[PDB]
Amino acid sequence: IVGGYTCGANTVPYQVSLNSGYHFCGGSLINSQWVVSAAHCYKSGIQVRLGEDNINVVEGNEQFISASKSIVHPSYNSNTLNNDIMLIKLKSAASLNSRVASISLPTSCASAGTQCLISGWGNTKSSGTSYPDVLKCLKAPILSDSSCKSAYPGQITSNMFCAGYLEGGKDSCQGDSGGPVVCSGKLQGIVSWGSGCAQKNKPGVYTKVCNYVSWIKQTIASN
Ligand SMILES: NC(=[NH2+])c1ccc2[nH]c(-c3cccc(-c4ccccc4)c3[O-])nc2c1
Ligand SMILES: [Ca+2]
Ligand SMILES: [Cl-]
Repeated sequence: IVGGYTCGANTVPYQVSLNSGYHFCGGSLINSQWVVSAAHCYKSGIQVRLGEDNINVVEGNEQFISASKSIVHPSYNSNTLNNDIMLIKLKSAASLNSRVASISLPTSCASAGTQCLISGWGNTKSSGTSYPDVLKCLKAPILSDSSCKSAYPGQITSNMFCAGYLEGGKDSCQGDSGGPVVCSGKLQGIVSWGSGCAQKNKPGVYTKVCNYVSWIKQTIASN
């Protein structure tokens, strides 16, 4: 997260770190046995780490669970990143409490101007690599579809939206992929891609979750 602030320990209780010996992507807990992340974060040997703040120190509240299976959207396109969403089933259910909690799926899509919270352990420099130990947060608005399409001509599908600042300075960055974009307490986006980090006129692009709720529900109901 570039230009964000320190969230504060466990203030984003649905945030998870996908780990394979190091943190490589974020995710969101949507119930006690399932996480939602980005399809391009897929790999084997994923350990989901819940209740984290400093990902390099065990401070208490952490729950480390292995993924039993990861379901990449069947229509995921790695060249366009269209349908960049993945569901992860946990080996055992997580113990939910005030520090580990799930976030709700939306009933409707959000409107441009809606302010959302983006969090993660990704890079905090636009020009360079600085990875934080604790969770960072950024409040950012969803942009209109015209500004998004005008920024990334030919690359935005109906399953994506832009959120961010066109002046630059604040944005999600590498290490944040797969994590949550929460607006009014509902998960509206998943960190997906962008051109650099916090560059002027190149906002971040997110996966539009409101378009996959029946898919998430039917898939979870059959697995
Ligand atoms: N500017 C942005 N809003 C942004 C957001 C998420 C990103 N994630 C990445 C990213 C960059 C290099 C590699 C990966 C990657 C590739 C495979 C697996 C996991 C991460 C990224 O997610 N760049 C990103 C840029
Ligand atoms: Ca920790
Ligand atoms: Cl277009």
